Amino acid sequence: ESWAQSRDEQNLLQQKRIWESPLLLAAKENNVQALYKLLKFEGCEVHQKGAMGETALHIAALYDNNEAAQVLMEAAPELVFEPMTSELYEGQTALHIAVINQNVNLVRALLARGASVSARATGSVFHYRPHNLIYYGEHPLSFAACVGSEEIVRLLIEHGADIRAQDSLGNTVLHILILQPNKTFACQMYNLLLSYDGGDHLKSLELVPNNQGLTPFKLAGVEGNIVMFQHLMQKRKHIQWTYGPLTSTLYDLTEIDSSGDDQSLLELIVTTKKREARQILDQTPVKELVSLKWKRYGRPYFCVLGAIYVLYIICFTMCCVYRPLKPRITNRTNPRDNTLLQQKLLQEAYVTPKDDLRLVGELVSIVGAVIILLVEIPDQTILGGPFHVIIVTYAFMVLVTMVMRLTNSDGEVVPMSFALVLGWCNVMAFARGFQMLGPFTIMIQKMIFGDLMRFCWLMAVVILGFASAFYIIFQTEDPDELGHFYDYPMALFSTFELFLTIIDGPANYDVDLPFMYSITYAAFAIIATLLMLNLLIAMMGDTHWRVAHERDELWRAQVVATTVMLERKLPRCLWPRSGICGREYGLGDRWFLRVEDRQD
Amino acid sequence: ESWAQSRDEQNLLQQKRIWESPLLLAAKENNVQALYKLLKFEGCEVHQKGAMGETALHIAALYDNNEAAQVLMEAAPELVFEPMTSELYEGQTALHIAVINQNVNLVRALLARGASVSARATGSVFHYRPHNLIYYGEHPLSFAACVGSEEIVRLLIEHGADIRAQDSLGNTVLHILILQPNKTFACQMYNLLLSYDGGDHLKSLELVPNNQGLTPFKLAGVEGNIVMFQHLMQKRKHIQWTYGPLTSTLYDLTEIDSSGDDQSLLELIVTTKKREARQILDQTPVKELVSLKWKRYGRPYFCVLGAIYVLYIICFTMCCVYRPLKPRITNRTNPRDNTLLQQKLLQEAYVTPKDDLRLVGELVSIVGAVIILLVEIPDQTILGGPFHVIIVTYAFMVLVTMVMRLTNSDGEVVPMSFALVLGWCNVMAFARGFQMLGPFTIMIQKMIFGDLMRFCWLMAVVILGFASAFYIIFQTEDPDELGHFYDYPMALFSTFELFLTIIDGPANYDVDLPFMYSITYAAFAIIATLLMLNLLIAMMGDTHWRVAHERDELWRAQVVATTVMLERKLPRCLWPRSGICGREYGLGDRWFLRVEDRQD
Ligand SMILES: NCCOB(c1ccccc1)c1ccc(Br)cc1
Ligand SMILES: NCCOB(c1ccccc1)c1ccc(Br)cc1
Ligand SMILES: CC1NC(=O)NC1CCCCCC(=O)O
Ligand SMILES: CC1NC(=O)NC1CCCCCC(=O)O
Repeated sequence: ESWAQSRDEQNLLQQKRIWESPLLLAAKENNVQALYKLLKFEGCEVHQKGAMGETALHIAALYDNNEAAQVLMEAAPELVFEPMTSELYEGQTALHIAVINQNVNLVRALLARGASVSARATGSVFHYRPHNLIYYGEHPLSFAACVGSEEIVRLLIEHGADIRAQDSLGNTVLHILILQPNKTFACQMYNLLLSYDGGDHLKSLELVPNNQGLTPFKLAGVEGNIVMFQHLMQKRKHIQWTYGPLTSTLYDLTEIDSSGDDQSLLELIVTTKKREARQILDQTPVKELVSLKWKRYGRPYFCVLGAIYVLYIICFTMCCVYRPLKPRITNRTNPRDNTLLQQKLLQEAYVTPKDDLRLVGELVSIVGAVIILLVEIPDQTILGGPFHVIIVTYAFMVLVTMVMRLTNSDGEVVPMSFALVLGWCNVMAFARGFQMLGPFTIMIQKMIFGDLMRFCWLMAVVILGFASAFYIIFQTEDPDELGHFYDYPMALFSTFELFLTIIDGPANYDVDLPFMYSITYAAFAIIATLLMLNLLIAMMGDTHWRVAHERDELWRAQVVATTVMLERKLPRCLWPRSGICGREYGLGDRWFLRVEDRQD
Repeated sequence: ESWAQSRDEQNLLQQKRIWESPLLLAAKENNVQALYKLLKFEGCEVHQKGAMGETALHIAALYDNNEAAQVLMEAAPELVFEPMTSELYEGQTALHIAVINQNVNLVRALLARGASVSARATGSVFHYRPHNLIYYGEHPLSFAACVGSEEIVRLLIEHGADIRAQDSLGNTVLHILILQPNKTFACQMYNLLLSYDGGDHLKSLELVPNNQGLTPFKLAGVEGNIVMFQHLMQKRKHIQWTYGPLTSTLYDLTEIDSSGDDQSLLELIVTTKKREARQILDQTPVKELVSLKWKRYGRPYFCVLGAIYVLYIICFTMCCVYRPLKPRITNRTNPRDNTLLQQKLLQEAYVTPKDDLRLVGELVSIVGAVIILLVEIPDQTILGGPFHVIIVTYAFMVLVTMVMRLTNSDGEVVPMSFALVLGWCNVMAFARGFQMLGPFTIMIQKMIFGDLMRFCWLMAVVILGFASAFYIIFQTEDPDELGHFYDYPMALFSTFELFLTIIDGPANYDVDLPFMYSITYAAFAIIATLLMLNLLIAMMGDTHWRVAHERDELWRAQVVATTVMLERKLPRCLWPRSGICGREYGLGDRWFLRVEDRQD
C-alpha cells in the first residue's frame, strides 16, 4: 500500500541523494568543473551509490550529460560495467539509459570502453505490466529497436549483439516490436533486424517461438497488430500470375490454419479477450479462409445441429405437456382454501396404452442430456458462446427431473419446468449466424449479461420502497376486494408487475381506497415511466454508426468462433481441410488457398 | 424602469450636447480650424462639461482625434487631469479612453503632459456586471492589459504604474486577465506583467489574493479558464527526469489540495455552478489527484456507507412490515360501507414475545435519523448531490412517525409510509459512482428536477379537461357497474391512470355506455399517445454525441464532488493526504504527487 507510492517515494528519495551527494549532484547538472574538483583533488567516493543503487555515471546518463559522463569514465573506467542494484532497476547499466535517450555519440563512445551488449534489465519497472507505461524488454538491443533509433540498432550488432537472445518472457527482439504503439515505423525496424539472421531456411528468428508458444507472426494476430500482420504476410504468400487487373495470389496457410493443435492462429483469435484481434479475421488471407469455411461445411452442419436440437427439445416438451396423472387425490384442498393444486405423482407407472411413447420420449430426452454432458465436460467465462452455458445446465435439470422422478416429490414441477425455458431459449443461439437475426441475438447477449445486472440493481430499488408502502397501505385494508398486497411477498410481486404496467393497477370503485394509496400510486407511476424512458434513452448511445458495425463485427466474429469450434470437434471423414496441398505439385509441402482479386 | 433605457437615453442625451455645444461638436469631428476659432478669439468655455460630465478632451479621445486633442491640451493643459463626473463614468479620465483605443501616439503624448497612472474608473458602466459587455477593471494599467496592447502596458509602467494595485473588487491586473475572452493572447500578456514584480520569493503578485480570497492561479480554476490554468501550472511543477519517451513530472499540489479550509481548488470546483470549471478536474495535474482519490479510500468508504445505508433501511422496513396490531376493533365499518380499514393502533405495547426485536429495531431506526440530522445541520440548492436532500427529510419523517407514535393517530400510516420510499430511492444515489449506472442516475437527476416539472404542467392540463368531462359523462350513469368517475377526486385519479394506459379503460358490454363516453374517450386516447410520443421525441436532442459525454462528465464530476466531501468529513486516522511531503528530502515543504507520462 502501495506499489505506485513506493516508486513515487523512491523517485523523490533518489533526488534526495542527488541533492545530498555532491558527486551525484554535479553529475546531474553536468558540472565538469565540479567533478574534477571532487575526483582528482581530493579523491572522494567515486563509486558512490545513490538511493536507487545508481552510480554517478547512471545519473550522468539519465540527463544527456556527455561531458559529465566522459569525466566519470576517464577518471574511473570501471563504472561502465556497474549495473543498478535497486530492485526497481535490477540489471540496468549505463548503456541502457544512453540507448533509450538515443545518445549516439555516447553509445558509440560506450562501446569503445567495452560495454556489455547482453546485460538483462530484470528490474521490476522493466517488466511487462500495465503499471509500466512501456515495455522495451531486457536486452539493450531490444531497447534500441523500440526507440526506433536505427543508428543504434546496427551499432549494437557491430559489437556482438545477439538477435536470438530472449528475455524472461521468452520474447525475441521481434516479439517485442509487435507490442509497440508506432506500428508503421516498427515495420522498417522489423526488417532491419531480420537482415542479421543466419540466412538459412532452418532455425530462423521469425520461427523462434515465444515462451508461451507463439511465433512473431502468430503473436501479431493475437495482439491485433494489423500493420505487422499484413507485413509478416509478405514473407508467406506467392503471386501466381498477373492478368491485367486480376492477380491470383497463393497464401501460405501454414500457421494460419489448424492443426495445431492450439498452435493455430484462428483458434487464438476466437478465444482471446482482445477487442483488437477481432479485426484480424477481416484480413485478405484470412477473410477468404473463414468465408469458405462457412458457406460450405460450416453453415449446413450448424443448421443440422439446430435442426437436431429443435427436434430434440420439441420431444422433451412432448413429455412435459403429457406429464403423468393424477389429481390431488388428497383432502389437502381443505387446509388453506387458496390451494388449487391437483398434484400429479407416480407411480402409477407404467402399464402403457399410449404411455409407452412417453417412456421412449423420456429415454430420448435423458440420453441427449448425458451426450451434451459428455461433450461439454472440458478439462469457461468467454464471449463466443454465452448461450451454451445454459445447455449444460439444461442437461443438469433433466437429470434432476430424473432424480425428481423415481422419488415422486411434490416439487416435481419446479425442475421439470426449468428445463422448458432453458432448452428453447437456447435455440435462438442458432439464430447466431443464420441471417440478420444473428446480430440481434448479439444485442440480447450484450444486454442480458451487462446492462441488465447493473440496471436491475437500480430497478431493484424503488420497487421495494413502494412495495413496502403499498403493503402498509393495504395491510389495513381488507384483501378480499382488491388485495394486490395481502402479504409481503406478493406485495413485492404485485408492485413489480405494476412497474411494467401489466396489471390494471388496484382499481376498485365499489369500495373506497385509503387516502394514502391514491397519493402513493400516482408518484410510483410517474417515476416508473421516467425510470423506464431513461432506460430506453440509455439504449441510444449504443446505436451510433459504429455500434451497428461493432455488433455486426461481433456477429461474424462469433460465427467464425462457431466455425472453428465445429471443425475441432467433428471428425475428419467430413469437412476437408480448406485449401489445396502441395505434394506433386511439390510446391509445399503445406496447404494453400488460391485467391484472386481485382485492383480498380 | 429601466437601467438600460437610462444609458440608452444618456448616450442620446450626450450626442445632443455634442451637437448643441459647438466646442464638443468640433472636438468630435476633429475640426482643428474650428477649435482655434473658439478658444483663442474669442475665448469661450474651454472647460465645457457635456451631458456625461465629459470635457472636450474626453470627446476628442472617444473618436481617435489626436489633432483635435493636441489643440485642447496646448490651449488648456488642465483638461488632462479632469475626470468624467457623471455616475455612468465616475472616475474615467482622457487616458483611459486613449488606452482603450490603443492610441499609442496619444498615450505617449498624454504621459508627457503628466497624466495619472492610478486613476480609478468607478463608474457604473465599468463594474463587473452581466449588462456590461466587458470588464477591464478600474486602473488604466488593467485597461492596457485587457486590450492586448503590449506597447501601452510597458509604457504605463514606465511612468510609475503599480501592478500591485487592486480595484473595488480586490482584483489585481492578473485577476482581470483571467476573466477575458482572448485566452491564448492573455498568456503572453500575463507574462509581460509578471516581469515587473519585486522578484523576491515572498510578497509576489501571483500570491496577492482576491478580496474574495482567491489567488490568480485559484481564480483560473473556478472560472474554468483552461488555457490560463495550464499556463499557471508551469510555475509550479518540477520535472524529475526524462527517460526517452517517459517523463516523470512532480506537481506542486499546494493550492490544489485541501486544506484549506475552503481555500482549496478542488472544493471550489465541486461547489460552483460554472459549467466550464467542470473541465478543470480533467487536467493532468488534477485528474491524477482525484483518480487516485477514488480508486483507494474513496470508492470503498462510499460503498461502506452504502452497505451501512442498505442495512439501515432494510431494518427500518422490517419494523414497518411488522407494524403493530390490531384490527379495526370498532363498528366504524358500518358507516360508509366502502371502508375496509382495519386500523392498527397502540398500545397494546409492549409485553414482548418476539416484539422486543421490533423495539430495538425502532431504536436503531431513530438513532440513525438524528445521526443523519446531526451531520446534516450545516450552518443548499446545489447539483453535486440532489438525492440527499431526501435523506434529511427521511429523518424528518422518522421523527414524525415517532411523534405519530406515542399519540396513536388514525393517520399513523401516512408518515410511516413516506419514509419507505424516500429511504430506498435514496440508495440509488449510491449508484452514482459504482459503475455505469452512475450516469444513468444522472439522467434521472436531470429529468426529475427539470424536464418533469415543466412537462407536468403540460400534462397537468388535458387530464382535468377530460377528467371533468368523464365526471359529467358518468355523473349521470350509475357508478355501481363501471364507475371509474363516481366522485370528482377519483374522476381525476382514474383519468390520470388512463393517461398512462394502466387501467383497461371503462369497458362494460352488459350495459350501454352513454353516447358521449364512446366519443370523448376516443379523442383522449389519440391525444394521450401523441402527447406521449412527443415526450419521447423530446428526450432525443439530449442524446446527441455530446450529451453522452456531458452526463459522463457530470457523472465523474459528482463522483469527484462526493470524493472531496467525504475527505472533509471523515477523520484523519484514515484517508492519508494524497501525495508525498517534502521534509528531508527537503524539497518542499509541501505535498507532491509524482506522475509519469509517455509522449507518443
Ligand atoms: N457448447 C459450448 C459453447 O457453445 B458453442 C457452440 C459450439 C458448436 C455449435 C454451436 C455452438 C461455442 C460458442 C463459441 C465458442 Br468460441 C465455442 C463454442
Ligand atoms: N448529504 C448531503 C448531500 O449528500 B452528498 C453525499 C455525501 C457523502 C456521501 C454520499 C453523498 C453530497 C453530494 C454532493 C456534494 Br458537492 C456534497 C455532498
Ligand atoms: C531511478 C532512475 N535513475 C535513472 O537514471 N533512471 C531511473 C528510472 C527511469 C524510469 C524508468 C521507468 C519505466 O520504464 O517504467
Ligand atoms: C459617454 C461616453 N463618452 C465617451 O468618450 N465614452 C463614453 C461611454 C463609452 C462606453 C463604455 C461602456 C462600457 O464599457 O460598458
